[PDB]
Amino acid sequence: HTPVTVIGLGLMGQALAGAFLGAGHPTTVWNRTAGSVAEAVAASPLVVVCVSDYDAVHALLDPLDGTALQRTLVNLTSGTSAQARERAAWADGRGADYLDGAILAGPAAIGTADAVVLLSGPRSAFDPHASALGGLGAGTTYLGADHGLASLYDAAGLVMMWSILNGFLQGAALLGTAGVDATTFAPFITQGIGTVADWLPGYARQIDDGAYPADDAAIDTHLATMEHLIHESEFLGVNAELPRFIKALADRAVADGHGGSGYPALIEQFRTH
Amino acid sequence: RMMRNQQAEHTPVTVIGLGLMGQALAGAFLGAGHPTTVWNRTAEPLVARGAKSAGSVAEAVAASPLVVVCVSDYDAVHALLDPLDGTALQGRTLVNLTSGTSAQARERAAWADGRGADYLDGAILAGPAAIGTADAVVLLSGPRSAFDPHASALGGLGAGTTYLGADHGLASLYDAAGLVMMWSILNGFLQGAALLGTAGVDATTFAPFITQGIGTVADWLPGYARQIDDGAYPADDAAIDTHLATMEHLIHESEFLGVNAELPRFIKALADRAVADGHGGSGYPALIEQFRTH
Repeated sequence: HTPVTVIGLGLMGQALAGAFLGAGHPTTVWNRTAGSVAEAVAASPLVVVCVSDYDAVHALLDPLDGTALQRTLVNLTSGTSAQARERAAWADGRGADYLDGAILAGPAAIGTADAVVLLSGPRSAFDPHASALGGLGAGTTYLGADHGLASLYDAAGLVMMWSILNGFLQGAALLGTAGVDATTFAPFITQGIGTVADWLPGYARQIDDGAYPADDAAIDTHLATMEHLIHESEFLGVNAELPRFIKALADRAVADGHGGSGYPALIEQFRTH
Repeated sequence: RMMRNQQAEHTPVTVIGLGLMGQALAGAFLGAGHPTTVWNRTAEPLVARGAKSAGSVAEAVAASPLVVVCVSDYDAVHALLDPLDGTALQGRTLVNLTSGTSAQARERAAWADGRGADYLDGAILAGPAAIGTADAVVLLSGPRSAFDPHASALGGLGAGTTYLGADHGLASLYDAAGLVMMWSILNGFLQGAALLGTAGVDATTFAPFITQGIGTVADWLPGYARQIDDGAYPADDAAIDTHLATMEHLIHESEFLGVNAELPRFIKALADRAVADGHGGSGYPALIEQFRTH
């Protein structure tokens, strides 16, 4: 329906440009290895940027004439909320609408229901291009006004991801000591993940009030079991840092008199240092 | 059909220890038709439902060919069972669903054998409420000779009742894997809630997003398991090096917003070690080498 530019053609850049062409957009394109970045920007009212990091964004966009963006810039590069909030300020000083986003999917998933693409920024920047941007997948989702949100969501997703992979590896190492294969273990552990996931909405309700009922599973009672996990790990000669970390956090909660509360009282530990 | 020797009405079972979980276990055995004897430190609801209550631990043990123990820890197991006559357990099968380490399980297996008993060591991965339902998960490990003759009786605890294999240590190890994954997920959730909290997004807004993501990551595990089982860690476009920059961001983000950054640092620490052993080019599962070393 409308012209769009794509800047940066890593795997993901290509995929993004692919989806825009495949949805019938007159699509202009530019890469490191259109004549120039300025030519690419001048081509379309909607400009999408996907490059390795915000330093590259800085390097490609800062040198532009002050008039060049006076346009909606959508920055799907991964970075911190502070980086996103800076670019928002910069873009506003250059007279552009700015959305900051993050891609939580591989290039293959772009343009499909598997794609997840988070966008944050003011409705006035998003609504006019909602259709165009929906071309990247039904998982394309507008999170709200604060330009930092996509980065923060991406961070919550990443920390959870590494958390799970690390718990999986710790388990595989433990069971490995008795000769159980990782593929034998996996079906068991994926059932368990599902079960724990279903506890999260309720744990969310507890965190949103400041109320952490024990429900017969108080932090105290966790403690003995966490010690076992450590002893087990040390004794079999596998790494015990993760189980010690886990017990360290719960010790702090106990020391702040939260021993009697449910596990979600540990959110206080994750809020300080 | 099941046969008449396999009808619950005909298999007596003892339950030792009546904490929440003990009561639940006994409850299920009664509810499935088993003549159930019971014993506790502090000697009711169950005798209300038909259980026989027992004078002593020795009286309980003598009552049934299948003896189930569920108490706070292996020290209590020691305290209740060690003082028994050497004849008391001969020809009985002892199922110990107390939580403990693999070493504790393997010790009791040796002990039980010296006392002429068959021995299964298990672990319960569910709350008392789930016992006797499809939600129950009860892991058992030990020789088939000890499990098969009581498979039906034990299935009374739930369809999730599962026999893992011969080594008595397995149920403890599976329990540990499940627990470390559980704490791992909750901690990842709390870190995320703290981060998003800085911008005033509520935990309940966040949860749906994070549970979709958990599902996506879970589906990767069978493939990662195949990689670990060979010693082959292809990058598949997602090499450990690539992760690294993103892990630094997560750290900077956390420090800068003033929320705790220990977890993201821990995560980056492990990946550094892999990089330093020249695994930078491999897929994430190459980190299993880090989890294998003290």
